Amino acid sequence: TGRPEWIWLALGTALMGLGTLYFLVKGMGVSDPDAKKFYAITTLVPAIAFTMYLSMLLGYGLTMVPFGGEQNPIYWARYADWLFTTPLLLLDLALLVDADQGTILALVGADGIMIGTGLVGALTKVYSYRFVWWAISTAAMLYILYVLFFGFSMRPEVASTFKVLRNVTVVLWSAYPVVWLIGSEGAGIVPLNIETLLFMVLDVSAKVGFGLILLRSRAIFG
Amino acid sequence: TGRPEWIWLALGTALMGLGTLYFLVKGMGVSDPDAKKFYAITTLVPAIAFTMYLSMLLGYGLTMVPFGGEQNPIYWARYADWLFTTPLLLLDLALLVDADQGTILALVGADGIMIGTGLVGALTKVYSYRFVWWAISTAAMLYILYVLFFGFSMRPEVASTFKVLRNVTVVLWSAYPVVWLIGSEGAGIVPLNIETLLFMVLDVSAKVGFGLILLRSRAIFG
Amino acid sequence: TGRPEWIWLALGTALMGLGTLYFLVKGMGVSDPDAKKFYAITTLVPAIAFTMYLSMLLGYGLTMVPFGGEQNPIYWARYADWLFTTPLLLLDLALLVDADQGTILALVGADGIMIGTGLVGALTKVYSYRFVWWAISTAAMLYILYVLFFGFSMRPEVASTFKVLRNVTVVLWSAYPVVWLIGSEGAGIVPLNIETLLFMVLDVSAKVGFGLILLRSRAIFG
Ligand SMILES: CC(C)CCCCCCCCCCCC[C@H](C)CCCCCCCC(C)C
Ligand SMILES: CC(C)CCCCCCCCCCCC[C@H](C)CCCCCCCC(C)C
Ligand SMILES: CC(C)CCCCCCCCCCCC[C@H](C)CCCCCCCC(C)C
Ligand SMILES: *C/C=C(C)/C=C/C=C(C)/C=C/C1=C(C)CCCC1(C)C
Ligand SMILES: *C/C=C(C)/C=C/C=C(C)/C=C/C1=C(C)CCCC1(C)C
Ligand SMILES: *C/C=C(C)/C=C/C=C(C)/C=C/C1=C(C)CCCC1(C)C
Repeated sequence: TGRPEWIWLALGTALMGLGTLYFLVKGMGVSDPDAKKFYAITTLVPAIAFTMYLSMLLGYGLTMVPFGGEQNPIYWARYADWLFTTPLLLLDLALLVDADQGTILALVGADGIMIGTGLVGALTKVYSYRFVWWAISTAAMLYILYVLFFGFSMRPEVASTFKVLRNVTVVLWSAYPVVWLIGSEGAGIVPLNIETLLFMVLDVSAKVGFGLILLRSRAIFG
Repeated sequence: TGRPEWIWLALGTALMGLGTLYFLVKGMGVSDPDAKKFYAITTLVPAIAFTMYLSMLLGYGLTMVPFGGEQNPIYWARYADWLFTTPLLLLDLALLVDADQGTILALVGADGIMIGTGLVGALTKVYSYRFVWWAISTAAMLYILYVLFFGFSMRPEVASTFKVLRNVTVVLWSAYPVVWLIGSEGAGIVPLNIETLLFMVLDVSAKVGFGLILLRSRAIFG
Repeated sequence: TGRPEWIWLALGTALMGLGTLYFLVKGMGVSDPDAKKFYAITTLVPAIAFTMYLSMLLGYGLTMVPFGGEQNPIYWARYADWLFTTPLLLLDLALLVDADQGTILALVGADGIMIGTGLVGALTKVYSYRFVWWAISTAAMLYILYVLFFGFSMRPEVASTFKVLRNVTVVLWSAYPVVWLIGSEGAGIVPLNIETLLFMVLDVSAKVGFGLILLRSRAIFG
C-alpha cells in the first residue's frame, strides 16, 4: 500500500505461511510422542506469526501513539505474536534438555514479563518513560539468556543440537532490544520501513530458521 | 430491554447458570482424581459462559464496529468466552482418550488461532477483509476436526463415549462459522436477534448438553 | 505527583522490587527440583506486581470510568497483576499439598473468574451493575476459600506450613472485596488515596509476607 513498510510485512506474511505449511507437512506421520511435541510447538510458532504479520499487513495490528508531540505508528500486533511464540520457543529448548518444571516456569514467566513490559513501553505516551520499560524488559531478557547458559548427562545428540539452538537464540533475541531502541518505538534513529525489515529478518530466522535446525535433528526423537 | 435479542441473552444466561450449578452439585463428593478432572473442566465451561452471557445481557460485552459504512453491533464477549471454553472442551476429549501431550498442544494452539482470528475478523473495519479472517479461522477449525477424527486400545467404555462426544462436537462446532457468515458479523443475511438465538442454542448444546452426556458416563472414572 | 495516592504506589513499587530481588538471590543455588518450583512461583509473584505497581505509579495503568455521573479514576492494572499472581499463589498452596490436577484446574479457573468479573465490575458504567459483578466475583472467592479448607498423609512439615499459609490467605484475600466495596470502585465511602494504601499493605503482605513464610520452611524440599 501507501505504507512503505508494506513489502516487508507482505514478505514476512508469505514466509511465515510457507514455513507453517512446510512444517505441517513434514510432521505428518510422526508417531513418536516426544517428536510430536516438538512438531506441535514448532509448527504453531510460525502459524501464530503468520496471523500477526497478516494483521499488520492489512492495518489491523497498527495503532497511533502520541509521544514526543507526534502521532507515532506503533505495530502492537508484534507483542501479541511474541507473547505466545517466545515462550513456545523456550519450551522447545526446555524440552530438549528435559528441564525441571521450576526452571520452565521461571523461563515462561520471565518471558511474559519481557513482552508485557515491552508492550507497555510501546504504548507509553511519556517519551522518557518508554525507556524505563525497555530497561526492565531487557533485564528480563538477560535473566532468560542467563538461564539458557548457566542453569542447564544429555545423550550427546541432545547436547549438540541444544548448543546450536542456544547460540542462535542468544544472537537473534539480543538484537530485538537494539532494534526497538533505535527504531520508531524508541529513539527514532532508523525509519519504520527499515525497522520493519529488521524485525522481519529476525523473526523469520528465529522461527523458521530455528525450526528448520531443530526439526532436522534426531535429537527430537526418543 | 430495547435490544430485541435481550430475551435470548437472558435465557442463555439462565441456562448456563443452571447448568453450572447442576454440575457443581453433581460433582460434589467425587473422589476419583480422573473423574475430578472431568468435573472441574466441565463445570468451568458453563461457569465462564454464564459470565459472558450476563456481560452481553447487561451491555458490557457489546461494541459498535464501523464497516459497510454502518455502525454494526458486535458482541465481542463471545470471543472472550470461547477463548477459554473451547480449549477446555477439547481437553475433555483429549483426556478421555489419553492423548499425547504433543497432540493436546496442537489442539489448544489451533483453537487459540481459531478464536483469535475470529475476533480480529469480528472487529475488522474493511468489510472484504472480515472474510479473509473467517477463512483462516475456518481452516483452523477444520484442522481441529481432522485431528479429532484421524489422530486418535481404549477400554471400550472410553471409546463409546468419545465417539458420541466427537460426533456432537463436529456437528455443533461446524455450525458456528456458518452462523457468523450469514449473521451480523458477516453478510448480514440473518438479523442479530435470530443470530443470537442460533448461538444460544448452539452454546447451550455444546456446553451443557455435551457435559450432560459426559458426566453421565462411567468413562470418566478410573 | 499530584495524585495523593502516589506515595503508596511508590512504596509498593519499592517493596515489591526489593522482595523480588531478595527472593531471587535467596533461591540462587537451590538444586532440589521441588524447591526450584516454589522459588520460581514465589519470585515471579512480586516481580509481576512490581511491574504493575510501577505502571500505576507512572500513570499507565489508570483509566477514567464514567459512572454515577462522574469520571472515576480506576486503576485497571491491579487486575492484570492479580490475573497472574493470584493463581500462582494458589499453585504454591496446591503443590505444597500435592493436590490432584482436577482440584488445581478448579482453583485456577475459579480464580480467573474472580479476577475477570472484578475487572468487568471495575469498568462497568451502570453503577448498580458494578455490584452484580462484585457479588459474582465474591462467590468465586468463597468457592476458592471453601476448597482450600474442605478439599485437602502429608509429612507433618508440609501440613504445618500449609495451615499457616492457608490462614494467611483466607484473612488477607477476604479483605479485598471489602476494600473494593467501600472504595472508589464501589460505594466511594473511602477516598482513593486510603484505598490505595489498603491495597498496598494487603498486596505486600499477601506476596512478600506470604513468600517469606513459605521460602523459610523446609516444607518446600523433597
Ligand atoms: C526446505 C527449507 C530449507 C525451507 C524453505 C521453506 C520456506 C520458508 C522459510 C525457510 C527459509 C529461511 C531460513 C532462515 C534464515 C534466514 C536468515 C531468513 C531471512 C529471510 C530473508 C530472505 C532470504 C530468502 C528467502 C526468501 C528464503
Ligand atoms: C438434569 C438435566 C437433564 C439437565 C437440566 C438442567 C438445566 C440446564 C440445561 C440442561 C438442558 C439442556 C440439554 C441440551 C440440549 C439442547 C439442544 C439445548 C437447547 C435449549 C433450548 C431450550 C429447550 C429447553 C430447555 C429450557 C431445557
Ligand atoms: C529479610 C526479610 C525479613 C524481608 C525484608 C525485605 C523487604 C521486602 C518486604 C519484606 C517485608 C514485609 C513483611 C510482610 C508484612 C507486612 C504486613 C507488609 C506491610 C508493609 C508496610 C510497611 C512496614 C515496613 C516495611 C517497609 C518492611
Ligand atoms: C518470534 C520472535 C521472537 C523470538 C522475538 C523475540 C523478541 C524479544 C527477545 C524482544 C525483546 C525486547 C526487549 C528485550 C526490550 C523491549 C523491547 C522488546 C520487546 C523488543
Ligand atoms: C462453547 C462454545 C463453543 C463450542 C463455540 C465454538 C465456536 C467455534 C467453533 C467458532 C468458530 C468460528 C469459525 C470457524 C470461523 C470464524 C468465526 C468463528 C469464531 C465463529
Ligand atoms: C497479590 C494480590 C492478591 C492476593 C489479591 C487478591 C485479590 C482478590 C482476592 C480480589 C477479590 C475481589 C473480589 C472477591 C470481589 C470483586 C473485587 C476483587 C477483584 C477485589
